[PDB]
Amino acid sequence: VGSLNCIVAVSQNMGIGKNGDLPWPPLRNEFRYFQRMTTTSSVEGKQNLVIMGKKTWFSIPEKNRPLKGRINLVLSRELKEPPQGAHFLSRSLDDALKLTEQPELANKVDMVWIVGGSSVYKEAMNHPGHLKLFVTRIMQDFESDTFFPEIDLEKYKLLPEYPGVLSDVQEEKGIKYKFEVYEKND
Ligand SMILES: NC(=O)C1=CN([C@@H]2O[C@H](COP(=O)(O)OP(=O)(O)OC[C@H]3O[C@@H](n4cnc5c(N)ncnc54)[C@H](OP(=O)(O)O)[C@@H]3O)[C@@H](O)[C@H]2O)C=CC1
Ligand SMILES: CCc1nc(N)nc(N)c1C#CCc1cccc(-c2cncnc2)c1
Ligand SMILES: [Cl-]
Ligand SMILES: [Cl-]
Ligand SMILES: [Cl-]
Ligand SMILES: [Cl-]
Ligand SMILES: [Cl-]
Ligand SMILES: [Mg+2]
Ligand SMILES: [Mg+2]
Ligand SMILES: [Mg+2]
Repeated sequence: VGSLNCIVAVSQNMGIGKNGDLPWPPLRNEFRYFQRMTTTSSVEGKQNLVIMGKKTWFSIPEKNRPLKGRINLVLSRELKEPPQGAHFLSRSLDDALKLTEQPELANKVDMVWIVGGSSVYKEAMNHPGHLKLFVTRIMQDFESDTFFPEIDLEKYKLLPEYPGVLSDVQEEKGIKYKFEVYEKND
């Protein structure tokens, strides 16, 4: 693996979570964007790998676990085996990436997508090498108990436009949001 992707939706006050769910009501097209980005693989015969924290895993409805069309990996320092339905378990992002180089996963994984939560994003965003951050800016404040840290512009640059990503402000259920893409190379 020579690149990593993070994907997140964040409120104006840096919120990503509230009481084990999203702080905002469901945005259907925003979710489909999340599906499309994480699921779409450019290589026939391979699937993308999604990496998530334990709480995020259990935030997904049982009937939708594991995430279809993707290899589901859960991070935990406490679990000794993957939770029911999950394909893999690792104690760290580095361990997870290494696992991709093992016989089981060799030639099976295309892109790697980190889908939260907070601590998973923090580790991933400091990981060396090329990294893209797909950040949906929900353009209003929402009550939250889980947050996304401000992006270090010393490392990351906001890309002005991007292929496959809409640039204009979007609106669903009266809520305005915008798709952003950040990138670092080192
Ligand atoms: N808006 C968005 O884009 C998203 C929102 N969310 C929301 O956020 C909330 C959940 O996120 P959050 O509270 O941050 O919880 P997490 O999903 O990050 O789960 C935390 C647990 O995951 C394990 N873990 C996390 N980071 C690491 C790491 N770096 N290395 C090894 N293990 C790790 C640890 O498990 P252990 O205790 O077993 O060691 C930790 O206790 C939910 O409400 C969810 O809806 C989540 C993803 C995206
Ligand atoms: C709409 C959620 C979203 N948008 C973007 N741009 N990035 C994200 N990381 C997220 C998110 C989230 C939480 C999450 C993570 C993984 C799976 C799911 C999920 C929730 N409900 C049904 N299927 C999957 C929910
Ligand atoms: Cl759509
Ligand atoms: Cl999905
Ligand atoms: Cl390819
Ligand atoms: Cl428009
Ligand atoms: Cl609307
Ligand atoms: Mg733009
Ligand atoms: Mg606009
Ligand atoms: Mg548009």
